[PDB]
Amino acid sequence: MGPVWRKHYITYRINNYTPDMNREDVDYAIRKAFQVWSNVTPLKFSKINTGMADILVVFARGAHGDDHAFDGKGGILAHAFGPGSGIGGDAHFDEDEFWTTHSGGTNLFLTAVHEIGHSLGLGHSSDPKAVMFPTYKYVDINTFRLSADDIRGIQSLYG
Ligand SMILES: CC(C)ON(CC(=O)NO)S(=O)(=O)c1ccc(-c2ccccc2)cc1
Ligand SMILES: [Ca+2]
Ligand SMILES: [Ca+2]
Ligand SMILES: [Ca+2]
Ligand SMILES: [Zn+2]
Ligand SMILES: [Zn+2]
Repeated sequence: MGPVWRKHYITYRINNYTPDMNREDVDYAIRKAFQVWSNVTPLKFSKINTGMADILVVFARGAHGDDHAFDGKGGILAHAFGPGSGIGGDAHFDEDEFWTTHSGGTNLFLTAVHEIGHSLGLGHSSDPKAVMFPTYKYVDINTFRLSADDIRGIQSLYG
């Protein structure tokens, strides 16, 4: 195994908000993305408005304080660090993308599900049906499901 959180109670905080979307829509996309993983694990996620949080959610562009600069519009969409202190767990979204609640631009909810998978310790899948397969493609949000591979992976880490 790579690194895993050593507690099942995990906190998150949204550092800043993309101007591409309404604030309320960012909050909702992120909450629902955490819920996807909560639904198949003993993990419980709790939002912090101010102070220390395990998973910091950040929107930033270009070089933004870690060794992994974003690349402007297109290409890399986002990245996340595996479980750990400090930057460990943190999920970064490239502001040079256009984040949306729908099929236009790049869907924030779906991308966050993939990134939070990384924040929890998952690597990439070779199952094209898995959210951890490293190709972004819009599927509608109401019918989105984790694949059996995603579930096998996350349950192998927690529970
Ligand atoms: C390795 C590389 C091809 O993938 N990316 C870097 C990465 O792994 N960050 O997590 S990505 O940013 O392009 C990328 C690609 C796909 C997705 C993705 C996959 C499924 C659903 C939503 C987004 C997110 C980022
Ligand atoms: Ca980019
Ligand atoms: Ca962190
Ligand atoms: Ca943007
Ligand atoms: Zn980063
Ligand atoms: Zn990835």
